[PDB]
Amino acid sequence: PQITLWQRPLVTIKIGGQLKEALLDTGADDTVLEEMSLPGRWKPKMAGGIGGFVKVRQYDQILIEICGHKAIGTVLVGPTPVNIIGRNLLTQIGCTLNF
Amino acid sequence: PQITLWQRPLVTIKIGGQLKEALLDTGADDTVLEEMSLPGRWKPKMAGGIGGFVKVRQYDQILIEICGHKAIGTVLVGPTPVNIIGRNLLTQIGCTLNF
Ligand SMILES: Cc1cccc(C)c1OCC(=O)N[C@@H](Cc1ccccc1)[C@@H](O)C[C@H](Cc1ccccc1)NC(=O)[C@H](C(C)C)N1CCCNC1=O
Repeated sequence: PQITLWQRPLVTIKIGGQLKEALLDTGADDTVLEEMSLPGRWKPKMAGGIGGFVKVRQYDQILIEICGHKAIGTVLVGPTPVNIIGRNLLTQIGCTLNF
Repeated sequence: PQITLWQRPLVTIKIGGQLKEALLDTGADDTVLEEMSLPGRWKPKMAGGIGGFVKVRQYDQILIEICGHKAIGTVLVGPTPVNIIGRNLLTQIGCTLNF
């Protein structure tokens, strides 16, 4: 789909059996999700945004379906105000910017 | 241009007679620039990211040229680690996401 930017580019994802809304985010290197129930092992990590740092859990090779396109990769889980799909996954669904 | 997302989507901007590099950022409502010399009047404001909140200065109707496309709008100025072009300007240069 082509997505214009008059509203937040929010898409429906399926991750770990659950349905969520997430922001397609070209200004995010990584993918950050709200506190959620994920299976597997992790490594403590800190994500750094505007205004400072959040402690996150890092899960590798997690399956996600973003607007019906499958991607496998790293997902961060922690106290983000909004679910963020970052460029690590955007590249996998063939996502481009166009102007 | 079409921009893939294997690297940060950094473009050259001209703002207030100066040249800078900024991130085309679909996950940003607003445009935030590092501390810089801007002319005019302002209003104190707080921008809120992943780590909490930064105090910024809000300037209205500021001309920016982003990859050679002029846009006029609100620019926020403050202690961001990266220059961010938000959807408020991205819509003016006809920027879309495509997958
Ligand atoms: C950079 C990065 C590296 C690794 C992993 C991750 C998730 C990374 O990205 C984290 C990040 O905050 N990226 C920002 C841009 C970024 C990259 C590098 C350094 C600093 C920032 C931006 O794209 C997303 C983030 C989302 C958000 C946060 C809080 C509330 C609402 C939305 N959006 C915002 O902060 C914007 C700002 C820029 C005007 N924002 C805040 C006011 C409300 N609305 C809004 O749109």
